[PDB]
Amino acid sequence: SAEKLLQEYCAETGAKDGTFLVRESETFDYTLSFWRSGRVQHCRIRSTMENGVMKYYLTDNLTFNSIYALIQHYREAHLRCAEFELRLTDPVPNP
Amino acid sequence: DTPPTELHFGEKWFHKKVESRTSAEKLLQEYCAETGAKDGTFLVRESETFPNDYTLSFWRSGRVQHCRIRSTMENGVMKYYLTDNLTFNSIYALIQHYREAHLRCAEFELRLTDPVP
Repeated sequence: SAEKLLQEYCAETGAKDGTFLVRESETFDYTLSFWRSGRVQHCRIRSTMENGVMKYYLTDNLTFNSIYALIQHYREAHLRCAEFELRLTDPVPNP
Repeated sequence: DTPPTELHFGEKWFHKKVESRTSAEKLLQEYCAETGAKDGTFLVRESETFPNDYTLSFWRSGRVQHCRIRSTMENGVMKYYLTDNLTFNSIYALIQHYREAHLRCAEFELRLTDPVP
């Protein structure tokens, strides 16, 4: 899987954090995957209609006309992932 | 084995027994997958990668994220944090805070760099 492709390349390249690739969703959207401290992280890229025009985003308050524009922006500003920027809730009981 | 900064706090979510990232995800799946558990369901465990550090593992509809909780001494006082923007004197306080404010993990505090060829 793409998760593995990154694994290889990054581990076998000393690739710095931030090395990514964008893949098309499975049923819905695209998924962003990047190298970060030995692990491959990911975040869903969502889309919507903003006043009749198609947009993409990682977080609701900042949309883009395309995946290109979305990536380039997060190439100049640190990532934001609305998928995982949520509030903690219930604890898991026992180990 | 729980850190001294948590001695007087009730922490159902703290599991020093879960000694693996894989183990954490299974526990979360078993407990969350078909029980209707809310997103944000979590647990705290010792880091399997970084010494002295811990890891926050939570559930988000079929997904499990892991956020490193760094712990450093600052002027003779232990500080715990996800991002060095805000620190806490206990994991307890870090948890309660993120129960009222959206998470902001360090694994996302960076810019994308190069696309794999």
